[PDB]
Amino acid sequence: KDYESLDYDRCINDPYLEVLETMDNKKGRRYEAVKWMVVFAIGVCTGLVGLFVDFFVRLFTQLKFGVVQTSVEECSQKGCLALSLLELLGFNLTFVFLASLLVLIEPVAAGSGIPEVKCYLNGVKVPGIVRLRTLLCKVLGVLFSVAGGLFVEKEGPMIHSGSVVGAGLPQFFPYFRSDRDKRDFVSAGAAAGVAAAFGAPIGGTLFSLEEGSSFWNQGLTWKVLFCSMSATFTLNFFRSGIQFGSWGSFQLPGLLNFGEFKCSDSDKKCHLWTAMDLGFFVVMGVIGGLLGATFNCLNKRLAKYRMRNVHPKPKLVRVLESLLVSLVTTVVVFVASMVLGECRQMNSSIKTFFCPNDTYNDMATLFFNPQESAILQLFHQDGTFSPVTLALFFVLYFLLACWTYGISVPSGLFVPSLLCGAAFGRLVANVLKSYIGLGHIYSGTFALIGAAAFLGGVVRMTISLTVILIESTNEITYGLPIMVTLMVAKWTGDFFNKGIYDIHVGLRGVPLLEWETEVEMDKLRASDIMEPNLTYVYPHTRIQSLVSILRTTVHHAFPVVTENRGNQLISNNIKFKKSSILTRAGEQRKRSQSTMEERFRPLTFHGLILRSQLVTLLVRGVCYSESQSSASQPRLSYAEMAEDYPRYPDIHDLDLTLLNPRMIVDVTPYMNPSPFTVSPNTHVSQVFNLFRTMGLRHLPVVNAVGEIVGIITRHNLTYEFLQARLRQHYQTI
Amino acid sequence: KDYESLDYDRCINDPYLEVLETMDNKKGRRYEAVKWMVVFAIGVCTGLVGLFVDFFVRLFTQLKFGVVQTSVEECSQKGCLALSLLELLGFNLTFVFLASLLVLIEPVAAGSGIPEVKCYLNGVKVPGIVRLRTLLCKVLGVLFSVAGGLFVEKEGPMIHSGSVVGAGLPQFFPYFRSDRDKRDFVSAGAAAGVAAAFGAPIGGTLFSLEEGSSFWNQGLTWKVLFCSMSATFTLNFFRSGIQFGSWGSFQLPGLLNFGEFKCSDSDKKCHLWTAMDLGFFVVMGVIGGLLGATFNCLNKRLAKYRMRNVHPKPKLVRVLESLLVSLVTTVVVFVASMVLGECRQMNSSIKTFFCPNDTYNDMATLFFNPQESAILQLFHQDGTFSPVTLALFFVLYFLLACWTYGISVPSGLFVPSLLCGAAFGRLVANVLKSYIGLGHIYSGTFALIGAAAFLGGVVRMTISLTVILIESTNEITYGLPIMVTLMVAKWTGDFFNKGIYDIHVGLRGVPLLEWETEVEMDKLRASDIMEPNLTYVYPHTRIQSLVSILRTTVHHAFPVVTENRGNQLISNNIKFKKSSILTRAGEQRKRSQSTMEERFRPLTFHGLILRSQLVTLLVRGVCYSESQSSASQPRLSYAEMAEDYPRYPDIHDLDLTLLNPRMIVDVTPYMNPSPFTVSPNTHVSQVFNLFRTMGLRHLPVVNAVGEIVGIITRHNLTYEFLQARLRQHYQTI
Ligand SMILES: Nc1ncnc2c1ncn2[C@@H]1O[C@H](COP(=O)(O)OP(=O)(O)OP(=O)(O)O)[C@@H](O)[C@H]1O
Ligand SMILES: Nc1ncnc2c1ncn2[C@@H]1O[C@H](COP(=O)(O)OP(=O)(O)OP(=O)(O)O)[C@@H](O)[C@H]1O
Ligand SMILES: [Cl-]
Ligand SMILES: [Cl-]
Ligand SMILES: [Cl-]
Ligand SMILES: [Cl-]
Ligand SMILES: [Mg+2]
Ligand SMILES: [Mg+2]
Repeated sequence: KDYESLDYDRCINDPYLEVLETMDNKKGRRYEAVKWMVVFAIGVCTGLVGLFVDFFVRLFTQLKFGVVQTSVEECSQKGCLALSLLELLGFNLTFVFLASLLVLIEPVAAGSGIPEVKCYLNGVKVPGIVRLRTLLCKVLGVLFSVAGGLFVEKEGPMIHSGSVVGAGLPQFFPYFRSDRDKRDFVSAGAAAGVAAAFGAPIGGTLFSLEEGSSFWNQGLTWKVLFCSMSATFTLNFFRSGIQFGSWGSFQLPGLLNFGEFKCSDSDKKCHLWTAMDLGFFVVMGVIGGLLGATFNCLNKRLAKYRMRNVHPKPKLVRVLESLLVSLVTTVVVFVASMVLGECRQMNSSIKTFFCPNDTYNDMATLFFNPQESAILQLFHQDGTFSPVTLALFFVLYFLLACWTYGISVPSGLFVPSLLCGAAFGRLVANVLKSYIGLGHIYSGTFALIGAAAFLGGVVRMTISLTVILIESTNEITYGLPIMVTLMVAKWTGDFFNKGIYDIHVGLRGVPLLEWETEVEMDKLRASDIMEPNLTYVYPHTRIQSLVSILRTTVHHAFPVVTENRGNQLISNNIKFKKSSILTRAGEQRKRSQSTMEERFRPLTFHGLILRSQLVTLLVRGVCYSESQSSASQPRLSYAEMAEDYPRYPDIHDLDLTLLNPRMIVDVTPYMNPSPFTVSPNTHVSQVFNLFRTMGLRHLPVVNAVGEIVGIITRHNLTYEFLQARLRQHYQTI
Repeated sequence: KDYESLDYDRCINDPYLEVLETMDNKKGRRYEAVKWMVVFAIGVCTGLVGLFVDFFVRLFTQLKFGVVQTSVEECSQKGCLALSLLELLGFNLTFVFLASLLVLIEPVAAGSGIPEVKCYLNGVKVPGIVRLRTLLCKVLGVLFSVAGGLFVEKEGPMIHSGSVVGAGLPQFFPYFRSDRDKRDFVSAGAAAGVAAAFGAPIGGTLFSLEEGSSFWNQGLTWKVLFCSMSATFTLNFFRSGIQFGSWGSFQLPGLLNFGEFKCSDSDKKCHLWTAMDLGFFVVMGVIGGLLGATFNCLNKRLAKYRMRNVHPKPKLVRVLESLLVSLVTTVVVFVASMVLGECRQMNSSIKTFFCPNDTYNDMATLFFNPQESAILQLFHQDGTFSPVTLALFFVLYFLLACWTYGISVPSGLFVPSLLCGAAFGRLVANVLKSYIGLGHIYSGTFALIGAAAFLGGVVRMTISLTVILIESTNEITYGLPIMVTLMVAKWTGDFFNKGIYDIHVGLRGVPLLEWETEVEMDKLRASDIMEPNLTYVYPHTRIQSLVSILRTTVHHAFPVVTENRGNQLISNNIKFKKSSILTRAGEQRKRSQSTMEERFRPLTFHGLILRSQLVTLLVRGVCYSESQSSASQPRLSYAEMAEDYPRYPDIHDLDLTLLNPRMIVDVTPYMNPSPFTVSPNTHVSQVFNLFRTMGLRHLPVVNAVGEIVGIITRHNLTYEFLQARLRQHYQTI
């Protein structure tokens, strides 16, 4: 596949300089105030999207579980026990069918949105991730998927749903059109989505700080923190005013909350955790890492099977697959609820199914409750679940969650991984207490650590995940046990495979820049990875050359260079080359006054010109005849160049009949005169640091005599390319 | 004053390349494991330093208040009430005298350490901030200053005390000698100090992320977070095992904890805060900003008075000043305790002085308790303090804290600013309740917001302060009220002046690089700020030229250049210039094979050589005679060059008699061949961004023909220089 990076790096040219001269400090303050308003609006809209999802998910789940429960009672008294299953199947197969049609409409909405937000914040531009139809096909697709009982989550796709809003809202005010601002706003939207999904605004801010790992922008972080705070306190304001009666109160954080981690007042010896518990937490982490590695291995194999045996099929398939998994999931839940469910002697939350009077089914209250409610029941209830029920539930949920992720419907992954771990932690707590007396500590701490050591095993996130979990638990004393079970569960799994998001990004072939380069690649140099063969643009070039290079080549940036070694064209190029060069003595006096040889030729580097800018110049009548001076020019302003920003014209789309060939066009005023440059002797570590942190695109390599010697893009710094070049370097020596 | 920046930027030269070739992946993993161990040790040692301070501060305070309290009782029954004052004066004047002698020993330990940590993390190297004697003169100076009742704090100097440990411990293992690692370790130590002082490891991590605003280091942040977690959970483990009996439990976080913010179970209408409270919080923020601005104005005037009327005096003064302020702040406390104190009918915390039976003195229990205890009493305890007592206490504490900061003793500023705000918040809560009924909300929320809106007024920190306060309160629902009163209390104060740390850094004249440049300076270019006159080093230069440039000039880096336009020296320079250049066709074929004018001259840029490297080469016999080939050379290895890292020899210290002049020395193998470079057309925004984030030093400016036209350092990007050059630019046009 072919992917195109973002134009994050600022291009300062003559129209931008005119706008700069016009602007003053008061206009800057007004623009910054408008930016604050837009950030607040993005946060509020993400909170509202989360509210819309949450309200209707439960409005449908309650209806579906209130139509079957009476059917369960009557068909159980009659002994038929078949009408309820049929009604549940009808509900699930209708909801999943509606959720899969909405993904046939927009295929990018499939799965968790996080793999497509790790890429946009990296600057890769997955072709359809920030348009409104994707938001409609994901928000409406989730509430028909999780309401159909597919063992999926809602807080996963919330990051993508917030990212879409952050991309859309700032665009209406031409000052917000550039990608330099769009990437900042999508980072703010992702932070807001994380905050609204987990109730951890600091966690969302740190999630946005990496995955977009650029220079520390103090002021952008202070805005993406306010966006997350506004997102998590707008969802809270409405969700604590609809469920309860009090409106002004803020009684419950975002969609996934853990609860209150306090021990009973009766036991003074009881503590949340003690120094002895840390040894148990280290083993829980290394077991969770192995379980997450098994999960990732199985899901990677399943995805490899699907990408070759299901995707290359008519659109009728990828709907039958989702219906099949929904039918299997419903039948397994219902059968494991009537049978293998332990009726225990005894609330609105608790569910009584297939059990006698004054008795409840632990498996039924596990499965028929919403996943967020089941997490609370596994955190803060003791003695409700027997160890056999917990083991069977863990096995079934683990297998079905592994088999479900990858199908067309907009699935999530945080909750189904945060809920198997809760079962594992509760099970190990139950077996520990019976085996040897450990009643001096809270029992829900083991469930929390089991959930954390499974998230760390599956998604393998750090910093962001640690802060998200700590802020979700609302207990700072869990700072150390969580972190030391997130850095072990990762270190255990890294031996086997990468995180699931990395797995599902690598299957598509998306070119990503890793967190940092290795030392062996630091042994490599910039000359080895660069591209010597160049497609260049002369200043004062002709229209024929421009259309030829635009049609022939797919590159999006061309260096503007002059030969180091038509008559009007040559004269203008020589004049520009002479005028541009600024000698040291000239600067001091200004201050005081106050074949293959032909193909590869010495070319003095002058700037970079984008394909978009060249096409914009071609569409307009920006050209001067050789007879007249180069001073004559339509001289497009900055607004005129930015009018057509979101979608630029394709060169094949232009008629090209009106354009007179052999007419000179001046690209000097519109090029980027001084982009970042690296010497051929710079090592790959410095090049990678510049490319990643500056967010730049098309880094040129220029030698010590000012001659451009190569070009470098994202495809040159990708991991497999560096591995191949390092292997070739070892082979040469 | 003259300050020298850090050598943060990596220098990759031939000895480094040899070490790189020797090293493999297993050695890299072992080195990373050792780095993890060193980070853990830094965290543990910072926690132990905090424990040492905390234990002895209370051990001295309890003795000092147990010697007077009895004496107060008997001298009050007799009516003398004079012996207790003499005992208190003796204790205070002895402790302050001992605290001021330890600062006469090490003058840098004076005041809060934060202004000296904002500079080192900026890369300015205040001359004595990371040596062991400073740690001894600050840790031991604090426990004799706060124990003497000077209205100072302990949590301020803890950041500097952790920074010193982080600077000292990694140096014993030559791999940790470079400043590239020292700055990382001092950032980790500062994060650990913040965590141990406030119990907010995430707050310390974010405090270290800025003030060192560089490229996003994923892996370094994950280490400075673990360092802070280890620091705050080692202090906790000992402080909850010494005060209590249980050792394994973690019952109390670092030195300054707020408590538990829960409302009484009796009132259901009661909440921590509600939506209508936000209007009151906004006004509390704008009042706290004005109070902080008044504090800053008064303290700046006092400091400007002291720096010209007290500092240029014999060392006998600056001790009499501290004794005078201690004598005043003892008499004021004692008099405001017997008089102006309301004896109210009624615990170990509560303090009774100058009151009849079954009564307590509210002012006396405010003053005679430790500041951390007074904060708790002002937060979670209602009805104890009358509004008159609170107003008088706020006025007295505000004035004496403003007058105390700046004297020689190691004062702090967080607690004395976090404690006036608590009094203001409690006062406004008491006034509001009597004025109109607002019993539907918690009363300690107003105290918390008043403290936050005074910290925001005084120190004017963001992001870091917000997270520190949120994690200290142990309540995530306080995220929004706190943030919206830190962004207002700052926005109100910015109209008047800057924070205490900015003021007290600017008074010394330390060159700092701001968070970002303004748009008006973005109008400016790199040619305007650069330095055209250059002191350069030829490759294969003679000893005489090197000693001349080293003695004549104070610059610490010299460009290695060759003239663009002895016979052996000229021949070697020409050969090097010819061999170094790599043309584009050469790269392709290698892949396929597999007066004023004399002073300012065209010079092709080849690299940068540090003064330290030149002095190291001069000290050894690194030189070859013109008769013999340049290939002959002692060829110092990496370890030999790094043997003398912390303190480099001064050129005047060398005898220079042994060194034979007119012997050629080749500096090519040891220079930095490919540093970061900027074109003269680059604007000041990009130049500042590169300089600040890459942490680099001596950025060279090279034109389009490879000729170096200028040099840029920290002094060129400082705010005053940019303002002057922008004013000149406006004058020219
Ligand atoms: N103007 C250019 N002239 C020659 N080679 C180029 C040019 N631009 C990029 N390359 C090289 O071509 C290869 C990939 O080119 P590609 O068509 O993917 O670039 P692009 O579409 O402009 O970039 P991106 O995918 O990052 O948006 C890389 O090796 C890159 O260094
Ligand atoms: N090698 C050099 N040749 C000429 N000018 C220089 C050189 N190095 C620095 N300068 C300029 O001299 C001025 C200040 O020089 P200074 O003596 O403070 O530098 P330094 O001590 O090497 O740097 P630093 O203070 O950042 O450690 C600045 O304008 C800077 O651009
Ligand atoms: Cl989720
Ligand atoms: Cl997910
Ligand atoms: Cl402090
Ligand atoms: Cl301080
Ligand atoms: Mg492309
Ligand atoms: Mg200097």
